[PDB]
Amino acid sequence: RPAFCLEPPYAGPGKARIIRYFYNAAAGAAQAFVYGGVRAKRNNFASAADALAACA
Repeated sequence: RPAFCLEPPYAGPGKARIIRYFYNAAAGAAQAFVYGGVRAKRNNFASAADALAACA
């Protein structure tokens, strides 16, 4: 899988409260986190399905 799939989730400095998904390779699972709306990193998906498609 791509290296970015190993990133922990990055909320960023923003104050928005948007649910996004990251791939947790240790658990083999797409997991929800709260994203602040700015400065997204690569392991940041709109849905669990998208995270799994990219990283599973």
